[PDB]
Amino acid sequence: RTYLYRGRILNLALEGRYEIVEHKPAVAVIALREGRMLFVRQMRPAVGLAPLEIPAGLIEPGEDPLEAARRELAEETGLSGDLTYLFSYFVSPGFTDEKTHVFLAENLKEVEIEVVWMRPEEALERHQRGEVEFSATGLVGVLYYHAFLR
Amino acid sequence: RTYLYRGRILNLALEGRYEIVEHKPAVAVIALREGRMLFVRQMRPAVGLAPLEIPAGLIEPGEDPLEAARRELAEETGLSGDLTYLFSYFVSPGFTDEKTHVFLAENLKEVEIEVVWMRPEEALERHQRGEVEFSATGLVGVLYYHAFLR
Ligand SMILES: [Zn+2]
Ligand SMILES: [Zn+2]
Repeated sequence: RTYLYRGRILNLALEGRYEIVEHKPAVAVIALREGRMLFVRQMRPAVGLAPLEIPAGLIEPGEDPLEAARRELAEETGLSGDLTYLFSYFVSPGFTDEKTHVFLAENLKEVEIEVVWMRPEEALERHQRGEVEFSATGLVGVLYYHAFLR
Repeated sequence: RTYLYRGRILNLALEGRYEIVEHKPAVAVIALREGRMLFVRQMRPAVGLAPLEIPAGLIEPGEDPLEAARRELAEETGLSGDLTYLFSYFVSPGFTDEKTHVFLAENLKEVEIEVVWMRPEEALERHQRGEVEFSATGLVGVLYYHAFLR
């Protein structure tokens, strides 16, 4: 376990042959209101475009997943709600340890980059047409809706 | 765009303030047979455990997504089938450009690490019980099944 770089949101290490990127865990929030899912978009320099995502962010020190979810929902959309843990996933276990905890948000109330309310069916249609790209969180949100929220 | 490392499956660069990990695009294959989904597990040093995933891999030079999907299905499970493109997603746009192309595989036939045939309902139940972890591809497979394959 030799480190080649220790940055702000990630560290680059090596375990003999495997290249490993240590990354802070994250959260994502699925929220549906009047048939529209709460998507967000922001410039993502790593990909050069703004994919359709859902409120999400890194868990801060001292924070647990639930608290981070509450914070990201409020900071990115100015909303609060009743949160329920759904499931988790490793974004790409072949090279990074980033783990994402997904929550469902209900009974949204306004308490205070781009907020994109859109029907999941439309988000899927646009993607299939090549009009918009998805982040893992965005796709998970869309599939979750089609599977359990209709 | 300054590079700090150029490795085998990834490069670590910087765009002023943003730390960016360039990564080859990948593919994942969703396959259902007699109610069981085709999951695979392998030791993942980056996470220290073996999450439930679906056949997947990096696209090789000269290969397009469809061809890579065919290859990974055959190399990891020894199967071939009729493939259909479903959708794509960026695993974690906040720091990497890894894009995953997801395919559906039907009419599987045997042509030649661990193959785990399991009902998606059971995979979800086990995860909720904390018995197994999911990779993004595994979760996408499970949600896709619940949404469109029942
Ligand atoms: Zn944030
Ligand atoms: Zn492979």
